[PDB]
Amino acid sequence: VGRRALIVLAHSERTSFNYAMKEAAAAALKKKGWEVVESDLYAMNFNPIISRKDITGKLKDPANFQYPAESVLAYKEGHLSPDIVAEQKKLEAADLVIFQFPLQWFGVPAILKGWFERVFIGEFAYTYAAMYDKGPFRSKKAVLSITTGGSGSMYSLQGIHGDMNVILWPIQSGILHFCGFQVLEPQLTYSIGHTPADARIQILEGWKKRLENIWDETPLYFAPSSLFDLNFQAGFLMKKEVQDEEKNKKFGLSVGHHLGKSIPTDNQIKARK
Amino acid sequence: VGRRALIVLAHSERTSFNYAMKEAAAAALKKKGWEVVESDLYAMNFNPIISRKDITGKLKDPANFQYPAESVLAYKEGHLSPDIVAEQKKLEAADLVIFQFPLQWFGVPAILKGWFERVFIGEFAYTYAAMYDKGPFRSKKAVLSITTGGSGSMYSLQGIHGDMNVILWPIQSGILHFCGFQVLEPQLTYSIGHTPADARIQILEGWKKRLENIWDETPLYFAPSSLFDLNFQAGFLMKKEVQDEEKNKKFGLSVGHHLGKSIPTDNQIKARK
Ligand SMILES: Cc1cc2nc3c(=O)[nH]c(=O)nc-3n(C[C@H](O)[C@H](O)[C@H](O)COP(=O)(O)OP(=O)(O)OC[C@H]3O[C@@H](n4cnc5c(N)ncnc54)[C@H](O)[C@@H]3O)c2cc1C
Ligand SMILES: Cc1cc2nc3c(=O)[nH]c(=O)nc-3n(C[C@H](O)[C@H](O)[C@H](O)COP(=O)(O)OP(=O)(O)OC[C@H]3O[C@@H](n4cnc5c(N)ncnc54)[C@H](O)[C@@H]3O)c2cc1C
Ligand SMILES: CC1=C(C)C(=O)C(C)=C(C)C1=O
Ligand SMILES: CC1=C(C)C(=O)C(C)=C(C)C1=O
Repeated sequence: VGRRALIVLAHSERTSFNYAMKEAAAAALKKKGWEVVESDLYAMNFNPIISRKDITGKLKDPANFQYPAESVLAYKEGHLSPDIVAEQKKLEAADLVIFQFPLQWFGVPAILKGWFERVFIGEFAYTYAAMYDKGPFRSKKAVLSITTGGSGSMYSLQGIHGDMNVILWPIQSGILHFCGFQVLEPQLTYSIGHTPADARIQILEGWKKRLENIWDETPLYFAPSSLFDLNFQAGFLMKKEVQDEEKNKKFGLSVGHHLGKSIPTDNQIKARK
Repeated sequence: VGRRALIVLAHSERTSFNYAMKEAAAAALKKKGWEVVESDLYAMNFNPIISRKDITGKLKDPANFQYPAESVLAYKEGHLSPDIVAEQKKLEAADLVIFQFPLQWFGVPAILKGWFERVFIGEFAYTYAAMYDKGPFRSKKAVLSITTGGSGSMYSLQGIHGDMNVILWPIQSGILHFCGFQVLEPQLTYSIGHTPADARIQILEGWKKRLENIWDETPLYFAPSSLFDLNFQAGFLMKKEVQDEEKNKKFGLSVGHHLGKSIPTDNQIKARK
């Protein structure tokens, strides 16, 4: 099970619904016996820009600086910027990780984007040899709690913005699952700006009720890595056997692995039934 | 046609291939007669975090600060932070805009994400009543020149990362097109770290050759906003006539508007033939 949780909030105002959503989760989770630690990026005045300043010490190749390689070495030798190590320390301790934030330009705030870029250093958060389901955080579970200005109908299949499942994909699969995280259904609260005072209240109430049994929830589906030849030779492509068995299926495996066919309904919003 | 171009670069190293790719474009476009203006976010030491400080003056509602409304007002009244405004002035002048950056966490660098969040202010970049094809930038064209550590096969329909067309969707449709931009085909150069010195030189040459006639290119396909009822009541949903006529189509309209069917091949990578 899980008893330790980290809530990473990306909002500057203490009056926002996002903050309200963060306080409700901490209060709910706490009541159920969890330990709740936070990362109010704004309040921490967190540095979102990856630079050679993230490595406190000597670089292996100062004249030809390559962030990936240097950052991995810095993590390995213990030369990572102190504020980065502090966050990593929180992640290593967390069983459940909540990302509370308002949708901005169809994605996460720049400060949160920068938190991933600086904290999810190779070896620590991922390894080509242990990608996705085999990643470092496979024992962990992440949830995105997002609020939007636009109504849900704008993100439905025929909504002008297009399917939300596509929007969520690059983050839930590309960032979260890539590191091994089991990603639970996203807590989506649309057009929070057009919601009656009384409903907003139930929204907080519903989120708390959900967190009461969040650890026992069924995680979203991602094609298992076993279906792929995880070697550079085969070009990390899906196994021939698997490709053949699938040629007879109506739907694709997921949003990214739609394979040219139909994408399973709410693949990134709802867990299989 | 186009005479002026803006190149937005998001990389810290003057030794990177991105910088090389940025120099290549500047040189090529200049040689064809273009005026080339730059935004080297890192060199400009650009601030990517939206804050109430983006508003130089009084807020309509300091107690309950809401960025969207306050920044739109500040724009209208002329109270946007000078650094933001200077970028907006670069956008209003440019015909072609190139976004040169390395793929980071299946998206754009946080410093660039922050650049969109602070620069793409309501009324300036959007209009709601003038979304997408009817946006403020409809007379301009945007192009993404991306570099990746992962090979192209990792991003193929069978690649372990999944289809690259989904990754580009939230950026090309959600950010650029949403603002009216005509988005040209992305310049995708994969696993640049596993590319021989001789090939790298060709990549640079190929990029320059394309920019010779880039303005004559056929932009990517996005479902026209005419297929939707662009108002609150209707929920910005696709028109019934449109829905029915489409019911008889093998393929969906695009990555976001897949409508539950097959997604047109390379919808976000290749323009219709
Ligand atoms: C740069 C930028 C980009 C954006 N991009 C997009 C996009 O791509 N797509 C999109 O759809 N939207 C977008 N938005 C809009 C954004 O998603 C919404 O403005 C945001 O989610 C609104 O929620 P909030 O919590 O931030 O704050 P608020 O607007 O404050 O709203 C919370 C509401 O709940 C009330 N409230 C606060 N606390 C409580 C409480 N404890 N109990 C009950 N009620 C409470 C408040 O009074 C308020 O009315 C963008 C905004 C910005 C600034
Ligand atoms: C936080 C983070 C997240 C990332 N996330 C992802 C991801 O999601 N997916 C993914 O695939 N990758 C990812 N990457 C990898 C990243 O995309 C690559 O490391 C980057 O694109 C490599 O290109 P570069 O230009 O930055 O720099 P460099 O690695 O320096 O490589 C450029 C190469 O070209 C050479 N070169 C330089 N100038 C010239 C010139 N003028 N002519 C010829 N050769 C030249 C250099 O010597 C070098 O070998 C991530 C990296 C970071 C730091
Ligand atoms: C998100 C959003 C919605 C849904 C609106 O109705 C209006 C008026 C604005 C400005 C806005 O930005
Ligand atoms: C912040 C913001 C901007 C700038 C817009 O252009 C639109 C349409 C929405 C919803 C929004 O919430």
